[PDB]
Amino acid sequence: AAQTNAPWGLARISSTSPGTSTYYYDESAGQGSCVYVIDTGIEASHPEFEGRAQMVKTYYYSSRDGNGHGTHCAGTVGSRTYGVAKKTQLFGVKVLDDNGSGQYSTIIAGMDFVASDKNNRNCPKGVVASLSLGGGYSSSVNSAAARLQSSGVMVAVAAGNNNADARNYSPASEPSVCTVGASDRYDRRSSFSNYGSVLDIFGPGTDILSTWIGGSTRSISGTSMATPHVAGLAAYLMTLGKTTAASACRYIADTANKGDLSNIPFGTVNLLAYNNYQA
Repeated sequence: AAQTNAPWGLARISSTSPGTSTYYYDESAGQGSCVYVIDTGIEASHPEFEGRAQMVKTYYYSSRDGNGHGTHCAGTVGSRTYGVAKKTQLFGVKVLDDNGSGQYSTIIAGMDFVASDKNNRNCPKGVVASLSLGGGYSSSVNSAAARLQSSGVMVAVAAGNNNADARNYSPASEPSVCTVGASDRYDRRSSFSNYGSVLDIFGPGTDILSTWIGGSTRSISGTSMATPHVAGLAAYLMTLGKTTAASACRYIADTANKGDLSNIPFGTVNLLAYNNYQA
């Protein structure tokens, strides 16, 4: 399948070259997979989600996304226009308040929630969790991410936006999950992207158009935007049967575009997520 005039990041993940605008992908489109977006919530009524999104958990007075961040990330995973995996099922877990903040204890609870809650959902092709959040190093936060991954969920986490070594941030620094840095449309490391040996992969993160609250759209930047590209890619590849939750991060690294990014610090992987789709 081909989506013309796609957001640059979708085009990038199906291309061996920057500078194109059509997204190419197998029509299975992540059908039968599920992606949990652990964030500020999801505006599930947005026409872009086509009834495939739902809130399953909140730790606050509402499950609605009063911020937009979680809706934007969910849109990059799986919205019809802005999403990588256009037929996946999206489940929202609101661990961040409407200012985008959350306590680590709440975030940990939300990760353990997903590890159990997947047993209440139908995801025959597999389960992914997208965590566009983080703060300073916490062994307890890393352990929660490691548990979620061990339970059979492909965990993708943002590297962080400090232009610093991600070893000092959590859950970015957890070795067993997939830690995602950000790139721009010219294949440069995004100016804010964290780096370091704990990163596994880069995805598009600068000037990413996606869904927003109020039934709207907007373009924003962050490792928060790169992470759902990788989460959606994992769901798509799991639906194709090419990999599993336990092996998807390694598979994505194996099949990435290699050595094509600029301003990658020595010791950080130079790998850009790629779907390897041949029409």
